[PDB]
Amino acid sequence: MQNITQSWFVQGMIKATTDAWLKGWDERNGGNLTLRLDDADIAPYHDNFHQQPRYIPLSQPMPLLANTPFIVTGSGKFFRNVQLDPAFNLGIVKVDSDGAGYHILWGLTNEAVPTSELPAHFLSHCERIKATNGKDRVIMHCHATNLIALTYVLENDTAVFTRQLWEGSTECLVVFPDGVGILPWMVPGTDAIGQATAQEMQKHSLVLWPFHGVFGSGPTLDETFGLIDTAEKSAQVLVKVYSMGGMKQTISREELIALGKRFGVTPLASALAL
Amino acid sequence: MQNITQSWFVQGMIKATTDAWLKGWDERNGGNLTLRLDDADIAPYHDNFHQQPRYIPLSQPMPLLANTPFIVTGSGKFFRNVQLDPAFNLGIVKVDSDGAGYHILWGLTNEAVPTSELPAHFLSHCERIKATNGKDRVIMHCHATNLIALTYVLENDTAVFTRQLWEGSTECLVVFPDGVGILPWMVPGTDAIGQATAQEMQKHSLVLWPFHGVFGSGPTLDETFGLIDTAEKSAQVLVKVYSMGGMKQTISREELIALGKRFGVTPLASALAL
Amino acid sequence: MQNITQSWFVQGMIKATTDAWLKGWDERNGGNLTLRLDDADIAPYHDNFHQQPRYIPLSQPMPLLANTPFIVTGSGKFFRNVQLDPAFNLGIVKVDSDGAGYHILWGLTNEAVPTSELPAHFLSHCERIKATNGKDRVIMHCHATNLIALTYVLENDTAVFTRQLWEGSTECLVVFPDGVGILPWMVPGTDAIGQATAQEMQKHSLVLWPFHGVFGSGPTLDETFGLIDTAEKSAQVLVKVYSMGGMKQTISREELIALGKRFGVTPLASALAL
Amino acid sequence: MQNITQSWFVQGMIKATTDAWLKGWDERNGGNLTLRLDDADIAPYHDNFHQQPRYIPLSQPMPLLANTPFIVTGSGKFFRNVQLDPAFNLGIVKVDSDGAGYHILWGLTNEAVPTSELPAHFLSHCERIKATNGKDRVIMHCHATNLIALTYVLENDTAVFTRQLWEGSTECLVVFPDGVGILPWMVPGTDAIGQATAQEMQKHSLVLWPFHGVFGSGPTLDETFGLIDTAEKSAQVLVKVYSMGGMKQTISREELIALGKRFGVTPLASALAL
Ligand SMILES: [Zn+2]
Ligand SMILES: [Zn+2]
Ligand SMILES: [Zn+2]
Ligand SMILES: [Zn+2]
Repeated sequence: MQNITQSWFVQGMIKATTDAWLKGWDERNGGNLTLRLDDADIAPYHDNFHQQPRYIPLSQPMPLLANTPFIVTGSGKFFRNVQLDPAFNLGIVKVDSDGAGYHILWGLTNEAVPTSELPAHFLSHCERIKATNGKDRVIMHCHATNLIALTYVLENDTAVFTRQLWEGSTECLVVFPDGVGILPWMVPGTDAIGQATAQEMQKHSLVLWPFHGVFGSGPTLDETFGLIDTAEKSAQVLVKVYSMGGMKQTISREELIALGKRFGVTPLASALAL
Repeated sequence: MQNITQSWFVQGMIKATTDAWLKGWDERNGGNLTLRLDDADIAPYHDNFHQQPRYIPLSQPMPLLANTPFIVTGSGKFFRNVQLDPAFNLGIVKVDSDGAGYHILWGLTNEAVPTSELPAHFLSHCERIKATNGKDRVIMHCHATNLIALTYVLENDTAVFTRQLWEGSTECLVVFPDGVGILPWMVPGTDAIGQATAQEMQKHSLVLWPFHGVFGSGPTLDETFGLIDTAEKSAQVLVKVYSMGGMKQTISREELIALGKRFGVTPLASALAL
Repeated sequence: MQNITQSWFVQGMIKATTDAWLKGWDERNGGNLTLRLDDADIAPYHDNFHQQPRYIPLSQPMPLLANTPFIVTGSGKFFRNVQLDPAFNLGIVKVDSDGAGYHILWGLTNEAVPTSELPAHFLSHCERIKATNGKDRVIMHCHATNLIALTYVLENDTAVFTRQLWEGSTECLVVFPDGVGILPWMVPGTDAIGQATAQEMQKHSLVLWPFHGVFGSGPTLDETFGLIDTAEKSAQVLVKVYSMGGMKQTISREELIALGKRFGVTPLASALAL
Repeated sequence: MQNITQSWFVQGMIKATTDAWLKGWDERNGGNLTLRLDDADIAPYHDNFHQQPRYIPLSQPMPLLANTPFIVTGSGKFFRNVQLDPAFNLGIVKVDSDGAGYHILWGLTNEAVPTSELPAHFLSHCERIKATNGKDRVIMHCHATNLIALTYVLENDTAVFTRQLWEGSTECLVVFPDGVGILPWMVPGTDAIGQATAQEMQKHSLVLWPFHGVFGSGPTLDETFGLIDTAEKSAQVLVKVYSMGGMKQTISREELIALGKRFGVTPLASALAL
């Protein structure tokens, strides 16, 4: 068997974190990324697992995740470095049969631990599993520059923020018809911010943390990365437009309605009504 | 002989899509690219073709393209990934003898299909073939960031937009003397927007889709990429200038006239008249 | 024994300088970087040392640095070229037993000398050694674009500047709770600016040189680079926000206090009091 | 003997053009670069020369360049492509004994010719040879984005423009104490614009072409690239500052005078007097 570092999921984690680094979204240890796998993905690589996997409790019981393996970024690790030493910067964890904690099956070497935003990640996976009938498998957080800047100048309201982001690139309503949930500012690395994010994830695939960054959910690494890249691209356009004095013209409600009809998506009602 | 992946046209498609990705013009699956080939280009590579080429109808009859091969980007495919798996992200199609449809001779694996903007592409090829006596061979669409931003702040008028872009870098009048056609906002992925784009291509090598992006035409991948890159560079300069309060001075009509005379190009009259 | 160019410390210097070059922080010979080593790091590579190591006096006696080796960037050398020829662009120097000067043991070929900001570097090492009980080992200077821009539009005051940078990305208060010291503009390459920077390093891990750039200190190359990248990322966000007409909402004092208490850090009092 | 493509000068031309491409300064065929060589540089590589070197006249006699070889970028060639095929995109030319014309000894394949800005280049080399006692060997033109943007908003005046660029990064007065000469807009690719540039090069190492770009001169590729990168970095800072409402504070005349004193340079009097 090829080494686990050559697997699609390890290579995918390297590509996504490295790409995010090059985008300027992941200074220092900013950002974190978790991908839900199946047993069948990791089973063939069992020979590469730790001889005595470390056990760490979860922040709270998560029985929906019982027996579920994930590949995750490590706490304090730099996205820039993942490509240089995957086992030091990433790991595979498997939640136990009670959903009480997990074993570190591979990686997170040298006493590394999973991201300190694990509550936000795993609680959000739970809500997205329920919301998408098990389709979504990735939660990604990064410090997307223009989205962050917009949280200082736009009303921090789901409808307003969704509507502006839809306007800032035509594809946006098709890529995120459910819109972008916006939380109040909250203290990072807490179960509060984690659960608040998970609750927003019931209704949206994107959640903004004002003055901080973004969370996205999707079925694959590429589709989740691309979801965030789309919102951030729209944000980039908007920052330019606002810097030039604002919109002289823009995508109208009628045009958004026609767009939704053509692509068979139902646009978030509150954002459309503006 | 050598694999078709090493051919000039597959390598060229990889270079253009990868470069556009690095420019930040092609988030997610944004953008599409088609290059018209000759039979002689692809004939040596017949052993790399699909054993049983799939047939797909065109959106409408295109008899001018009868028997014509193209290399195209696939629908939903990411420009970022083309370099990683050319056959998964690109395909070679050959239009049948009636211009009714095409066979997928190579690539577009796992049941992929050509870009959903194929009407805009192939109808534009038809009009550019007629306009340039068969010299043009490429249609490129991307989400050129600054060009998109300008569509929210400048009058969406061909004369006005052309004139500002000529002003934003001296070379522009020489690179696109016919100017930049601007459509109204339209629903993507329709034959209406495809047909409207092709009409504009009768008179211009560049066409803007407000709040969305750009289409360019040219004889080679590099010339078409360079055409868009030139307009987008000018847009980048303009966004900076407008953000700094606007033009204190600029390229004058007299200077544009002298420039056109020196390089033997006839500047779009409506843009010059402003 | 492998060549010293393959050592962890030469490779680390290459990574940091190359990464900073890619960030746009190190045009021409802008920036300088020094890393304090142990004798045991360089001892195995003694065969690579110059046959007759050149002696250069220090600008002033630095007895705390007696017998201490450093790897340093050379004066006038381009960060862009470090990866191409480490020995031409970097050097290993060892301070003599009375802290009066150093020998150039390796590199700085063709009569190159250490950075002309050596006083700023070595005097800051001395103060950081005292301040951190020997934990800090790196001093990094670069021309961080957005931090530079902010020095023309924000009050050049430690409290004000620190508070804005904390506001521009949530993590900042946790990454630099001691804040950012701001000096007046001073003539580069002098012991005055070096000594002034070192004094500020008694109280902060980041120091700004108005209309010029930044200095950072940390235990490792990555930690120091990451410190600067965090401050510069916040600056980038702030430049966008200010360009869009300023902060409509932002991180509050209350929130900053809550953040400090969650992460067990004491925020700089003066910046918190604003 | 190795292929001439592996020579220091071909490799140098690849590095400079590729780096300028990555900076966003050389869309399409924007920019041009010429490096003066010695006979001894190219003599070893005669087997790589063309069977029958093409002769092309110079635009006017340049006796100072009699018998002088250069490596040059080709007309209409893309900086982006120089790394992919040096011979297609670059050429080695040797000026004849009269200074009346040159032979294309290597490269510029498929009937390519030297840059259409050859008058600006070769006339500028002549003036810089005289101005520097033969030290300068490189003339570089590129479309430096922020410098271009500033020409729409700052007075296009040597003193004013020099003074702002000095203010926008502390090092600038030391890197270009003679300042930046600003021409009026002129028609590209003419001996008029070429000689006007060469005359400005008598007094300055940087010359600006409003609404177009920059020319720089220096002893080596790196020093000339670095000169331009420094001015463009300052321009980048200024564009941010001006976009944020302008300078609240800046480098003073007193400070510029002190800087010039320290580094033994004589600042351009007109720029200092402002
Ligand atoms: Zn975060
Ligand atoms: Zn599109
Ligand atoms: Zn400096
Ligand atoms: Zn030019």
